[PDB]
This record gives sequence, C-alpha cells and structure tokens, in this order.
Amino acid sequence: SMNPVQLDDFDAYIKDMAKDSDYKFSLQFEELKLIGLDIPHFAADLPLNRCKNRYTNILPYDFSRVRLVSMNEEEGADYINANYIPGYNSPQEYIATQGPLPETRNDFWKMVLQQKSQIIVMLTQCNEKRRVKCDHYWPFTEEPIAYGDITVEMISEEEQDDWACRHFRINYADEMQDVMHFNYTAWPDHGVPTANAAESILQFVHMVRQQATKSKGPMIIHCSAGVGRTGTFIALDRLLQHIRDHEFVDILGLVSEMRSYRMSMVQTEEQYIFIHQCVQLMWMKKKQQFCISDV
Ligand SMILES: [Cl-]
Ligand SMILES: [Cl-]
Ligand SMILES: [Cl-]
Ligand SMILES: [Cl-]
Ligand SMILES: [Cl-]
Repeated sequence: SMNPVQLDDFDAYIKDMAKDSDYKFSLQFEELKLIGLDIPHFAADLPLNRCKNRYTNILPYDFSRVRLVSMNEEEGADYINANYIPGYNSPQEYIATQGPLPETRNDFWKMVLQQKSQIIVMLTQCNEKRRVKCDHYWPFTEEPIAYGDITVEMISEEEQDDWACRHFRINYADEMQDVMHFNYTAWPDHGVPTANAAESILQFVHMVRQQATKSKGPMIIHCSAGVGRTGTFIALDRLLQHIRDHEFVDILGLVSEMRSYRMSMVQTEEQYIFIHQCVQLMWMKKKQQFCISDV
C-alpha cells in the first residue's frame, strides 16, 4: 500500500492502470478497502451517539477522533463525527468531518472554536438533486445567529461560478474568532470529469491553500459523509504541494495513510481515478513551468 511513481513515468503508469477496464485501479482500490478494518471506534457506537452520525457505517476511529469539551459525565458528551488527518505540513493539518446535521450543528461550531480552526472547506451544496447532503449550518444574512453557545456573524459573502467565500466572526461570550468558509458548489457528476472539471477543482484547491499559509489551526473539510469528496480534496491539496517540491508521487501511499486516520477516505474508485487524472494535469502544468529559466 505504497506505490511511488516517477513523474516522467506517470503517463505510462496510468495507461497501464487503465487497461482491462481499469483492472489495476480496481486492484489497488481493493487493497485500500481493507485499511482500518480492525481499528476501534467504540465511541462512535455508543447509544447516545447513534443520532450524531449521519451514516451508520461512517464512524470515526477512537484514536484520531476529534473530542469536544465535556461539562458532563453524560455518555457521548465529547463526541463528534470528525477525525484529524495528517497533511503535507503537520500531523493534524486537517479535520475531516461529516456535513453537520440539524442535531449536530451546535457541536460542529463548538469544534471550530475549541480547535481554533480558521478555515472550513465545504465540498457540497446543502441539497443536490432533491437529496439532503448538509444542514445550512451558517447564517443566511448578515445578522448574527446563535448556535447554542456560539454566535456566528457573516461579515462578507462572495459568490463565484464554482465556489463561494464567506468570512464568519464567531463568539462565545468574551471569546472571538475569525473563520473563512470555502464552499465548492460545482462538484462533478458521476463519472469521468471533464478537463474543465479537474481544472476548476484544482483552482479551488489552490485558493484554499493560499489562505492556509496565512492562517493557523486545523483545516476543517467536509462534504456529506466527510470521506469521499473530503479525502479527494485533502489528497489533491497535499499532492499540489508535493508535486511542487518533488519529482515523484505516491497516490496509493497517500490514500492508505488517510484511511488509517478515517475510514473510507476517497470513497469510490471513480474518485481514486480522478485523483490520478488531476495528478496528470499537475504534471502537465509543472512541465510548462520547466520552460521558464530563473536559476
Ligand atoms: Cl491524531
Ligand atoms: Cl499539530
Ligand atoms: Cl478573544
Ligand atoms: Cl504519504
Ligand atoms: Cl469524481
């Protein structure tokens, strides 16, 4: 479950991964399916926490789960469906979480505050094609809204074709924190995304990364399950940095590592292949960069 590939061999690699109706893609993916099967998630299974999980089979591992501050000995007080994930720069660079439910939106804001996260990435619209994905857990207007103990004011909201950016100021009594929220709204349909789809997503990943160099705390990433589009964005973000610095990539290693921190990161084979497609584009662009001589 690591397979590092030299970038000047990546073209031939993906052609081989693609032969026989993507057979080697499937085989790697079947390797990945096994990662984390015997890592405990006892907390995720507590009775009082059943209603805090969007899905019954997307549960946070106990070792990497994010804990909320607990006033109580009440069961599951500290629980949220979120895990820390390593990144390119730090071992707790990200938090991958499900899209908040109405019943957990308060818990979600508590996490943002307690974790001192200044960046939230949302890879879904609240509803898509008449299916619920995520509660609209932030305000609709500029008027501050109380979410349990934490008030959120939208300071600004900028909408583009494929994404929107929102500045939130959050407070808990005398404690105040500023948070940027980035919502990608054009996540492609099943199955082979266009060239423009891949380019749009890479542009989005680039913009979030620019804000991350200015900020501190974990970067919170969610979709609906907090595994599929979420793992994909995290993979892409790390791969962008990696490919800037190196002449090789290990995508298999990368997803294997992520699945050790949260189950089912990169949910589908189609997403796994999409990562490879995005890496082919990153490589093309780096090769364009090679035609400029500075040093
Ligand atoms: Cl950890
Ligand atoms: Cl850390
Ligand atoms: Cl403060
Ligand atoms: Cl890795
Ligand atoms: Cl996809």
